[PDB]
Amino acid sequence: LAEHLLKPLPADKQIETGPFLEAVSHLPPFFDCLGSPVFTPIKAVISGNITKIKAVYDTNPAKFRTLQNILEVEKEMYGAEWPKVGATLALMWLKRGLRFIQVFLQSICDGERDENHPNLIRVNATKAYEMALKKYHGWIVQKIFQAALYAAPYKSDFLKALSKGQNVTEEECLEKIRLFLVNYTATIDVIYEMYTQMNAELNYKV
Amino acid sequence: LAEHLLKPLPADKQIETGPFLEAVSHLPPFFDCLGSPVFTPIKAVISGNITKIKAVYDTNPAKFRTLQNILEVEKEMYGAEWPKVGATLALMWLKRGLRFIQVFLQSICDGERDENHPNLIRVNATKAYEMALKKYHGWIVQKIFQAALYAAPYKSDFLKALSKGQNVTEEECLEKIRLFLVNYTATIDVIYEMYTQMNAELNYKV
Ligand SMILES: CCCCCCCCCCCCC/C=C/[C@@H](O)[C@H](CO[C@@H]1O[C@H](COS(=O)(=O)O)[C@H](O)[C@H](OS(=O)(=O)O)[C@H]1O)NC(=O)CCCCCCCCCCC
Ligand SMILES: CCCCCCCCCCCCC/C=C/[C@@H](O)[C@H](CO[C@@H]1O[C@H](COS(=O)(=O)O)[C@H](O)[C@H](OS(=O)(=O)O)[C@H]1O)NC(=O)CCCCCCCCCCC
Repeated sequence: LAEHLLKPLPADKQIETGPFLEAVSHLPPFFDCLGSPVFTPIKAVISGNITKIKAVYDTNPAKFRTLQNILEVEKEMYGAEWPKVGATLALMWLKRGLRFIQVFLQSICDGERDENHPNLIRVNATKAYEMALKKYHGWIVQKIFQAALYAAPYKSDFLKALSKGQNVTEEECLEKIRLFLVNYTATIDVIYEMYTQMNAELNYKV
Repeated sequence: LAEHLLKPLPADKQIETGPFLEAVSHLPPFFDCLGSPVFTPIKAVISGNITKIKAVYDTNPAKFRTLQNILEVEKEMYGAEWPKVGATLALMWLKRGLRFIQVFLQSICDGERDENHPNLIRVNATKAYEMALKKYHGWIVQKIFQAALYAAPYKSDFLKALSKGQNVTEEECLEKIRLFLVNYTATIDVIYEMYTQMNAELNYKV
């Protein structure tokens, strides 16, 4: 988050793949900021999506210059297999990870907390799950997630972690997150919109 | 499993890194044979270890010809950071994955089953966990694992999956697993032994 930020969207509202991936590839360290091995495989899972995208991009950076480029090339290339293939499926899942991240931090900067347990971040994690991922998952993965929330940190530890290196007050640092959240939220919206427009979203549970 | 098998160990009992990685890189598809998204991030997690190993090997295949080569080069290179770095830490975790796999299939070929639920494989998965991974994990990851067992298949489905492509009777196919299990078990033993000998094992919980 914080330091290497995604720049804002333009007229055409196209997101360049190169810059996008350079950007998002900083976000899995962050799972280290949850501060537990419980969360290792999740990060792996997102490195995964990203790699799969970078794989396609690199086969021909011009041909796949923008994120739409990918979706539209793959639609042609693969049959009715699409969108359930390729980078389109990777970005499809990744955008949901980014969105979770997005809702989560939003929730934390906004001061949504549980009155009882106010330095836990389970409420902030659950709201995230519910907006970003729940509908695509069966009960088991939800049970798991709830159980993972016990390995989540207290809020204040989480933020030291996010800011680790920088020597700012917690208050100062939340402020850095809000600014991050501006073009992050913007960008996720643009991808979500695209997926709806190109008709690449899958609405059913894995 | 089955088709691309690791060849047996020699006099020196050294395991060549190239052949080893070519071998093991077939094993994550297998998690697809559990037949659920619950298990996706695990496979990612093992692709991970493997990648990290292949990364080092490729920087100089001769210098890291054998698996011991790696452990011993890294010991010198890194400080008292070692063995908690590098490929040594990757192979350290990977060998535990391979061992889980190893105990699991053993257990299934041997006909260890729960008398009540005899076509479930939870008992076979739990024995595995307990021998291979439990001691290195805290209660949460165990809860999770138990909960993942509900997304595990019935035994007979699992085996169709493992053999998918081949058109053999279940009985015939278990027989293919037993033979696989010969040099697989042998090889994991040789790595476990090495790690003890070079003093690279970490016995405490992540
Ligand atoms: C012994 C140790 C433990 C034992 C086993 C327990 C393992 C449980 C693991 C946790 C629960 C699973 C959660 C993840 C489920 C994933 O299946 C989903 C969907 O992931 C996609 O699956 C897809 C399946 O494909 S399809 O069938 O063709 O549609 C794809 O293969 C896709 O791969 S790709 O090639 O496109 O690149 C892949 O990302 N993963 C996610 O939902 C990612 C969510 C991001 C995590 C957000 C952060 C969570 C933080 C939690 C805080 C409490
Ligand atoms: C919303 C979706 C879900 C939300 C979040 C829930 C996520 C729960 C995920 C399942 C539970 C976690 C199980 C895995 C825990 C891992 O931490 C452990 C240890 O993994 C190692 O961690 C290490 C931590 O490093 S250390 O702190 O410096 O020591 C390393 O980073 C290492 O990376 S490497 O660079 O060396 O390559 C890494 O493999 N993973 C394992 O134990 C792997 C086990 C293999 C799985 C075997 C198959 C299970 C099948 C289950 C069937 C029921």
